[PDB]
Amino acid sequence: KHSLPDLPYDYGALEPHINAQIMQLHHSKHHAAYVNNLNVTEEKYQEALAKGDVTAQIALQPALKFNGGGHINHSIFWTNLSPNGGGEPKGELLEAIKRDFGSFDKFKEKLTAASVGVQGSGWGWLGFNKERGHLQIAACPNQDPLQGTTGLIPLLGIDVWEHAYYLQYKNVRPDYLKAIWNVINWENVTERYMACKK
Amino acid sequence: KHSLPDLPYDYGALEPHINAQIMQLHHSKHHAAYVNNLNVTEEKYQEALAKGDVTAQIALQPALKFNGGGHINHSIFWTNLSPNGGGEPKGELLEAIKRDFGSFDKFKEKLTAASVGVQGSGWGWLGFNKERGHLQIAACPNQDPLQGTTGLIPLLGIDVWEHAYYLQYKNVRPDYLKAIWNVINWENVTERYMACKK
Amino acid sequence: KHSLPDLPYDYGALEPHINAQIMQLHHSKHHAAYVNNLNVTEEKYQEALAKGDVTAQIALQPALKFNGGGHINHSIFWTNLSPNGGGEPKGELLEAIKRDFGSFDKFKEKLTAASVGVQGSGWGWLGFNKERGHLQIAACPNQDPLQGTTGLIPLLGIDVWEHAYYLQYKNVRPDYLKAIWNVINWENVTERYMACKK
Amino acid sequence: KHSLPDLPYDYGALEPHINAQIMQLHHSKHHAAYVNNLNVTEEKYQEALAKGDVTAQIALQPALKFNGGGHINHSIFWTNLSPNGGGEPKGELLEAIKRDFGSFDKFKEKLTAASVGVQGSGWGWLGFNKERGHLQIAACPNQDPLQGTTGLIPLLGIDVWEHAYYLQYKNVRPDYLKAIWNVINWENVTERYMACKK
Ligand SMILES: [Mn+2]
Ligand SMILES: [Mn+2]
Ligand SMILES: [Mn+2]
Ligand SMILES: [Mn+2]
Repeated sequence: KHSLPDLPYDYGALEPHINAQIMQLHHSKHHAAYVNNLNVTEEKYQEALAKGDVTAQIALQPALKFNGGGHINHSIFWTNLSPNGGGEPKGELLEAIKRDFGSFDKFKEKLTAASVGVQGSGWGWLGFNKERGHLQIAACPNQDPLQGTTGLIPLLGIDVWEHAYYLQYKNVRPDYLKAIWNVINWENVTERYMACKK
Repeated sequence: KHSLPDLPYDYGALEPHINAQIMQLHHSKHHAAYVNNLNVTEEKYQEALAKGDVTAQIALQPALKFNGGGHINHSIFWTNLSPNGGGEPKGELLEAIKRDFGSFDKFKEKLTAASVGVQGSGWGWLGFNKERGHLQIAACPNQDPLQGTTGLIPLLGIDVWEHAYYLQYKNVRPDYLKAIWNVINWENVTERYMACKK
Repeated sequence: KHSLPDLPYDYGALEPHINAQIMQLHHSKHHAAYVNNLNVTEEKYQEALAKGDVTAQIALQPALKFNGGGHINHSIFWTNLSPNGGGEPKGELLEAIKRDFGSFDKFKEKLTAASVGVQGSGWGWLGFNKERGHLQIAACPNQDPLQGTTGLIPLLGIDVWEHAYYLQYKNVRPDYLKAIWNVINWENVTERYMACKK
Repeated sequence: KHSLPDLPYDYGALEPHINAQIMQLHHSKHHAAYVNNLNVTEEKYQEALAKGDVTAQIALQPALKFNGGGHINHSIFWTNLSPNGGGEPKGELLEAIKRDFGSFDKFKEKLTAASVGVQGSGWGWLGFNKERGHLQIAACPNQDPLQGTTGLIPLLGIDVWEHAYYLQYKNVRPDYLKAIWNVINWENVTERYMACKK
């Protein structure tokens, strides 16, 4: 059984880019629902697997994918954001961005374009293609995890679900992205790239 | 080139079930963006078709589907809601609900379950299966139109996109559905069933 | 661990509608591969679930769905076909077809149209919608099981995968369907409807 | 209105890797059906677009995608195969394979794995990611074109549809791939890379 990961920072840490209400509602309601439904799906699905009902497993596949992907995506998202984060990434990760996207601003605009291009709910991901050994930009609809679906190891995540920004930015998602670029925890992305690149 | 259909009722007509801010933002921003992107996609796609580029047409298919389905779905949605609407449908449509779902409350709970079951963005639809000649409950993700995709002629539509209810009901979609059941324009659904059943 | 179900009839029973080579290759190779890959996916996926890796489970979901659906679909398919089968279904199932499709020939042409309409690999299904309590015609791509995906309890199945008919009928699938209508085991479909309707 | 492209080589040119029957049936039946259905879909869809029926366009989208993608994919496939082709690619394309996949044999095994991994019908593609400027391996189900869907400009294509190999290799697709590696027209792939890389 999974558990809800506590935020490393208080709800009002992301002022004013993300107001306290959005963080509070997001974490305490949407991620909590994801983890609770994940636990329910896990217990039902495990008893189905023990019974040996393939039809039941295939029926439960969408719910398990949705809840587990939501949990994983939001767990990555919370770590990816810091009150102290933002600005310009440093170290080998910056060089990787330079050699894969030409410049950091080009990476910013490409990730912003990918995030806005998500029709409906979804996620915009910066991930390390380990087999090819280079950074990539992806967009995954709904709560589809990056590593589970595409195989790319996730480094940076942007939640373009409407619950992430509607209470503050209404329909202008580009403003939400421009703001969230100020709270990215580039140190955590550096740790993820170090652990992934290795 | 398509145009944005004006609301038959003012923005504050749906008080208090749907506050004025949600109706105003929805109609003036989301549907306007859908119709504008639909016009852009139509002109680009028509010049591509005249040129005879199948690859360009297949590339433009997702954008055309998204924008056109959004326009159609919201155009149906605005007519489906009335300040005077709500309560209990009358006439042959009520008998059709009785003979297809057992009772009107059973239809209400089935449509509510279908609408809540939409993972992410989507739409919950009551539609007349014309070939089989009976009412059906469907759920279509994102802005997929009912008639275009499933072939069911749409009668009643519920927008479970987060922009439809987040500013008022936050994460509890069931409360949004319970409220929207008070503003359903059953007379327009009766007209749609008469024109469809015929 | 699952096992390959033996055919109730020998390979050459379906002469001349389905030649012995197609039945032999189908059962001994395609279904055997499905069940073997299903066993492998089950063991890998069960150890992943015991470990508690949601990402691994979501990664293994497509393979499990493909193999398990192939196994279930072919297990239903083998029972649905009999050397003695064919002709005109008798009993309450015939009345159900009459009241849901108008006539048996209308059901035949509707199921044939659904089977031919499958773009690529897939399956054409006659299934009892238990909640609505009436027969329905569905088409499921690749090896997607009917009950697992759509919830319809499967009664009759038609494999429109190219391995089912290419060695004999080449590209004309309609001839394959017209032939397979002579070997349908309507008694087994009657048993399935009795067990389902109940 | 599109037309069926004639084969640059006679039907029996690919002996013994691809027998004359497979080439004859493939080109004269499957691709002919694709182009005919593409013409029908184009005329219906163009009159729908002129009428201004978005629902009709969205309904016709799947058929247009299927037929047009089939036509494009098979038109690329016929050029990609030559009686004189096979062996080891020469020139800058070989260096591109070396720098993107490590060695030519690694590219061969990766493309073979991608082609076999296609569950059901599909296509395995070697394509130049123009934005990132490097070669990539992709798999597209059914008749989905590479450039239309993923944006990768197609260079080499492998038809893993069962009509491509079932009459000769039955269920062992790996043998079909090992054989088709002897008839790849690397000169045409070099031309495609030159025109794409530019
Ligand atoms: Mn979220
Ligand atoms: Mn809406
Ligand atoms: Mn089969
Ligand atoms: Mn082909």
